Amino acid sequence: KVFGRCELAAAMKRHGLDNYRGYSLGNWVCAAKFESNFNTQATNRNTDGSTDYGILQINSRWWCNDGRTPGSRNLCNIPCSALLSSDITASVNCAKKIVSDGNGMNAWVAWRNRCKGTDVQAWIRGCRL
Ligand SMILES: [Cl-]
Ligand SMILES: [Cl-]
Ligand code: NA
Ligand code: NA
Ligand code: NA
Ligand SMILES: [Ru+3]
Ligand SMILES: [Ru+3]
Ligand SMILES: [Ru+3]
Repeated sequence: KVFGRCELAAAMKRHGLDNYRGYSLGNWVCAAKFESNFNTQATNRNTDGSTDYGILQINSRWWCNDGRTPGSRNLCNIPCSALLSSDITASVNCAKKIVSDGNGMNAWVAWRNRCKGTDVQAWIRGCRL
């Protein structure tokens, strides 16, 4: 599923991401825009052999099991395919664990390079929240 901008903002708010670990809703929408273009089915292989999955490009090196990332962890206790569903629950719940691990949203390279320090509130402008 490719979400609309305001549709995803609303879904993320329902699932408790607005101000989660202090990160306003616009940060999460911005991160999803640049990680996946709001496409739940996005997958991208990393140089180390791991793969990033879903709207927030969650990495199999640490967070989910894809059966093909030797020596990796599965800290969200989910198959990586669960991060590709039209229902964003699994991605949101795993993202909550990631953002709580110490480095905040810096875990997401696209957030660090394209959202951090910007007027992220623009990503939710006009949306009925
Ligand atoms: Cl559409
Ligand atoms: Cl957009
Ligand atoms: Na919320
Ligand atoms: Na893994
Ligand atoms: Na509100
Ligand atoms: Ru469309
Ligand atoms: Ru729309
Ligand atoms: Ru758009």
